[PDB]
Amino acid sequence: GNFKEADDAIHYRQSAFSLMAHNFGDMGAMLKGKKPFDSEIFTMRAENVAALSKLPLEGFIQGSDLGDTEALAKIWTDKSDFDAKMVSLQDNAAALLLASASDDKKLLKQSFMKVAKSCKGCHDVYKKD
Amino acid sequence: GNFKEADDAIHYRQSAFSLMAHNFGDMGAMLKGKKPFDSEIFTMRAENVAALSKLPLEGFIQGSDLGDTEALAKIWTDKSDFDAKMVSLQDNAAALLLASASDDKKLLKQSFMKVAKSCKGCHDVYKKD
Ligand code: HEC
Ligand code: HEC
Repeated sequence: GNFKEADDAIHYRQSAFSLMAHNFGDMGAMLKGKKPFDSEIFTMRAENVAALSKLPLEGFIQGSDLGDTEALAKIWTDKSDFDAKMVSLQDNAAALLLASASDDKKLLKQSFMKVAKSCKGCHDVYKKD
Repeated sequence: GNFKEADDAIHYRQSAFSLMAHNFGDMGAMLKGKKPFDSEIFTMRAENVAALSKLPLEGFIQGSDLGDTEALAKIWTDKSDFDAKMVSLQDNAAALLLASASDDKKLLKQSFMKVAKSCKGCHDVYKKD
């Protein structure tokens, strides 16, 4: 495989998510009024999350459920469904990036939330309590 | 104000570099003959590197030279030149992604090395030996 050890695959997927959470939260902060809204920065954040959302799936190689991971082994008993959720995260991220082109705020908030729903949705099922 | 703590920016940039190295190295492996060349996979790897290359600069905030980092203190004293090199990496990584559209290996190899020199060039000056 691409990764020399499972720890390399675990580290890879964790970094992809961590970089994605940093960029996603900055959009949330702008939407929730915590910091000023900047369209250019918002679209940059959208670009980042979309590109980042394409990385972590590769990290979920088989046999990487043990060790320092928050991934539940149920990911690989239902890998078909897990991949589907990840593909949806990408589609929802791609939609958010398109919305960031327009300055309709109610369109930005809802397309943002459809992504947030992906984050929470997959975590509830496949990430340790 | 994006990062609550200095440790968060250090982790952010370190993760970006890590994910870029994984994808960039797979391009070298195909170009250098370690693994077979796949045009489609090459372009995906190029896409990842181009997007990943736009992330780490944000991480180099003030006061983040202390702690568990490989960044030298000279980066901030020479921040103008450091930013220019990073923006150059972004430009070169974007150039590599454009090359992957071409089927010319002599261009693919050449554009890959212009990115490779960006990595080595900045490490020699701005990363602890
Ligand atoms: C399933 C298809 C997921 C989607 C969609 C998102 N995430 Fe997730 N995330 C998932 C797993 C299986 C894990 C565990 C990784 C491990 O091996 O530990 C995670 C982890 C995270 C983390 C923690 C990463 C770390 O620092 O160790 C974060 C911060 C995170 N995920 C954020 C995140 C966001 C912001 C998402 C939407 C924008 C998102 N994830 C989607 C599974 C899945
Ligand atoms: C400066 C302008 C850089 C360019 C261009 C590239 N890298 Fe770099 N890299 C740089 C610094 C200052 C650091 C240290 C960051 C820290 O706070 O510790 C790094 C680190 C890396 C790492 C290690 C990441 C980790 O696991 O901690 C890797 C794997 C890495 N850099 C790779 C890399 C590649 C492949 C580059 C070109 C494609 C590249 N870097 C460019 C500074 C700079």
